[PDB]
Amino acid sequence: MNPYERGPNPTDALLEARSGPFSVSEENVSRLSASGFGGGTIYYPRENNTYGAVAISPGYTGTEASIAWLGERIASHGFVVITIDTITTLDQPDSRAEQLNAALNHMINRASSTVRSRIDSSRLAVMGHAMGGGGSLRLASQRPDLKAAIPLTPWHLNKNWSSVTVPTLIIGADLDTIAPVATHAKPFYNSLPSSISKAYLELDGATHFAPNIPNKIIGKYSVAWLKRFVDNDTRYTQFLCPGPRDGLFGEVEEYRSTCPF
Repeated sequence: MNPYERGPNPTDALLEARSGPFSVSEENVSRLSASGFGGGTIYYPRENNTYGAVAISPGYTGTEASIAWLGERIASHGFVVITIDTITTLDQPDSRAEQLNAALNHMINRASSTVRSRIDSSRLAVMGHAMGGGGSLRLASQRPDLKAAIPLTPWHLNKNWSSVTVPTLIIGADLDTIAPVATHAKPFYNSLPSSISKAYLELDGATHFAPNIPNKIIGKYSVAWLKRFVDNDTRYTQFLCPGPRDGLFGEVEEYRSTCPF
């Protein structure tokens, strides 16, 4: 009925697993093949179909290796995902925004036919870690046609994101000393309009480095957000609404959403 649906009916166990049901192959994007970003890796499902497409940016001083596990894991649930390097490791968030955009266009227009034929260019998403998450917010702001945005422990000097109407899941970490949730992630979530689809999930016992370490919470709710908004897959509403519990015996420090979507 929903022809964007891919994979079997979900459970906590399948969403928390290290790998989804799709086997994954990779396309290397060399620095000189890439226009407007530093190259990276495209993870894509071997099974021929069309899928939504995600661009992910690392943070200050980092490269694609620090978010590789995430590109693999998300692709293994039926998405085409690029993990980018930036032009320099020191690029600022609003520069990372522009480079994420360039990576979306690379996947759609300049990659091999193998990749291009597997992308529904109308269903795109953006993610990023730390300054990359800042880049996520800016691009989401600039491209309200994107289907989802997921800033992970995001970092940005601009705290006002009321121009964002893309469905946005911000993931904060309670022990993050580099982008403390009080001065970044929460003000980001709070300034996003109350009228859009958004959610704030704060990890419990997690540093700035948590998105760089295979993490079953991040993987589960990142895929669920993408399934729900890139594929319009309502089989995944159950994980977002009411969402993870932040109370007694809960899995999360804090979860806040505009459920129902």
